[PDB]
Amino acid sequence: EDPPACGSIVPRREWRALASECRERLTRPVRYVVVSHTAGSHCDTPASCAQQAQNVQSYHVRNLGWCDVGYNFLIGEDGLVYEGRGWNIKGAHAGPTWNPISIGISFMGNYMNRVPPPRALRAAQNLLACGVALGALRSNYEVKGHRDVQPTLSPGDRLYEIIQTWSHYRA
Amino acid sequence: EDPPACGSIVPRREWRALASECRERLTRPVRYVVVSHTAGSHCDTPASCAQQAQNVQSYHVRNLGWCDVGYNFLIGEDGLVYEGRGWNIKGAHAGPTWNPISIGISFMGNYMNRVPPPRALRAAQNLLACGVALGALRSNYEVKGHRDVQPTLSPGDRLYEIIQTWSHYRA
Amino acid sequence: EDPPACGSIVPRREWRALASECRERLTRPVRYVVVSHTAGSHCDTPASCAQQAQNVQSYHVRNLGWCDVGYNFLIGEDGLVYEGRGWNIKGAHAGPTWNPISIGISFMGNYMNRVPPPRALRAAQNLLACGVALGALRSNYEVKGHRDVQPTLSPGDRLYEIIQTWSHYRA
Amino acid sequence: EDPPACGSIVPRREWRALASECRERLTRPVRYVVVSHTAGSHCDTPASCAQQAQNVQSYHVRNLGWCDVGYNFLIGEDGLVYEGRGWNIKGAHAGPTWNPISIGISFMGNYMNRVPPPRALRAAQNLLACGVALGALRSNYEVKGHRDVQPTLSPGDRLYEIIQTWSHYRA
Ligand SMILES: CCCCCCCCCCC[C@@H](O)CC(=O)N[C@H]1[C@@H](OP(=O)(O)O)O[C@H](CO)[C@@H](O)[C@@H]1OC(=O)C[C@H](O)CCCCCCCCCCC
Ligand SMILES: CCCCCCCCCCCCCCCCCC(=O)O
Repeated sequence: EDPPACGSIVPRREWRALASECRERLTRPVRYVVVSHTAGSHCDTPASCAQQAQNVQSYHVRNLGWCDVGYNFLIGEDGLVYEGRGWNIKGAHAGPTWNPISIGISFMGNYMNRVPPPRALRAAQNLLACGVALGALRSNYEVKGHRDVQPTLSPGDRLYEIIQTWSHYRA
Repeated sequence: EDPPACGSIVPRREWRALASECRERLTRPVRYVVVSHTAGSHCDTPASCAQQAQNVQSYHVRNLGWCDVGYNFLIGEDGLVYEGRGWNIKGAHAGPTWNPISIGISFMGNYMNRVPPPRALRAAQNLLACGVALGALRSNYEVKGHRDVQPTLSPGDRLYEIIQTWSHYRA
Repeated sequence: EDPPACGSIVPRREWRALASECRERLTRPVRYVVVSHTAGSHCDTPASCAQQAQNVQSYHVRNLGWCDVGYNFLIGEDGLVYEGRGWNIKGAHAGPTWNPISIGISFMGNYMNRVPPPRALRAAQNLLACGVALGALRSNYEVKGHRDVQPTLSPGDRLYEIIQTWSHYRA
Repeated sequence: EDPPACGSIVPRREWRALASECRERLTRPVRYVVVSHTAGSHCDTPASCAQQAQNVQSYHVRNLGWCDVGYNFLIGEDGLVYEGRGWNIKGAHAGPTWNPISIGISFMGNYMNRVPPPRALRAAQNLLACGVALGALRSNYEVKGHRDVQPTLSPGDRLYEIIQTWSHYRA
């Protein structure tokens, strides 16, 4: 017994998460969400999306020396939310101006020339309220595309377009 | 001016469903939630879970003459909640004493010999979070096993064995 | 058992109860009878007692969100009995240990410093005979005060006192 | 280690409690607190209140076969808090729906006509604050009175009135 919710977020264990070593808390109620893409391989079943999830925490951790997988949360084309660092700690996903005062969610794959399936987007907007319900995120929050806060092609052109049409999106 | 949610549900159009013809509604808010299985094939891709969702609906409609898939909400082994008749329409899931006063949710496949995947209980349990949040269910909704209200083994031995734990189970 | 029997209860429809939404059944014959009080106002007329019956249900179903008023029967001081959940359905009046195995009759008044009138008693003793006559209660049924199975002053010092003299009373 | 944090509760041994036999746990952090009153005599000295604590346990354990005194904590009008089942152990003060998910504090007395003193009221707040600094209560915990969740006059008009003015109060 540790989680009885929330937007049916996969807890660290089901995807084989090596224990975070991160120790900088984020300051709930955060004001920003940054959307990004892993520019990684994509996955469409919960068995490709767990393996691919534990693939990026390991690059971040085996190779980059990081305390934990960079993104606050992760999202696959299979269509569920993967717990990363969470609401509480600070992520490493948008450089030093934003990392502290935002939450980062990353879609799992490259989105320059493909978009993700609706469930993927549905899984995200959900984490959204179930995270405002928690008070991690302000009622009135601003959403930003990775490339809006850092010079990168993240989250891909096709995934970018979509998030521009989100009500909480704000350049 | 207070509620804003709730859930990640594969909508009818998304599983390529046939249109309902059903017109009887339930008085909101519903107090019971009866659980069940399909005793059909199971699926672990979203892809073949939109298929099973469909076959289940097909049987129910084309063979039993029904006005829809009989269940308010279904569940796939891809760890997703599949919409059927939804929160407002009456189901054909548990006979004429219980159908009019409850919401019936049914897992897909046959569950005498497989306890179902863990995400699923999260997905389903989270779906009940919605009903409440929407005022589809009573905050104090009561969860019944199918076997509790019909003379049945269903939702499957393994699985039943599970639901007895929930925080809202009276029998 | 061919020609019976009893009948002194005022039916729901007659005191204009709201629809009971309960579905949990007692196994009959029922061994134990639990005597409680409403801890509110007494009534002395069918009219008053029809309302008083009304309020209690309102408190149980309106406020507390229940399926029906708790008791199986309520005794008014106007000398008549009020069909609560009756003989075949689980009361909610003495906790999960006793509700499956008892009917709960509860006097509608406050009996800490008042004796309920002889008619109310007559009514109550008379109601039990009825239950026996029907196989609703075991012929050797055990009566118990509310305070005896639960922490409360129900059914009152002056009343508790009386039912401790009842032929069917048990420590 | 070394931060604070909480106490000023009279422990079990001190008020000479019978050794508890209760197995069943609670899951922290608990969200709900239900305010009850013992509906008995009040005590205003460490001497008598320790007396009370025991009478009440006796009632529940020697007279009802309960594994432990029903409450998690009691408050005396001596201004002290009496350790009951505590933060970690499911108590028996409000039915099988509130018991597993809440914390039942009982004021030792009867506040239908009487009001509690300042130091009783302060002890209780302090005790909830305590619960929070320890992660036994949820920082945004809800307080409910005993007549909000079960049919009863507990915890006394004048005191019900007061707890409704509490910041954590929720009808
Ligand atoms: C450990 C014993 C406590 C001792 C206290 C003494 C006071 C007793 C007064 C009358 C007794 C009555 O409470 C006993 C009872 O029958 N309780 C619950 C239950 O018994 P079952 O035998 O298991 O069917 O049957 C009911 C099911 O029909 C069940 O629900 C009842 O009590 C509950 O705990 C349920 C809650 O009270 C339901 C209301 C809360 C749900 C949310 C709405 C409230 C508003 C708050 C916002 C969320
Ligand atoms: C209101 C019912 C109480 C818990 C049932 C909610 C079902 C799980 C869905 C979670 C979304 C809303 C948050 C619920 C709180 C439980 C989880 C938590 O607080 O960490």
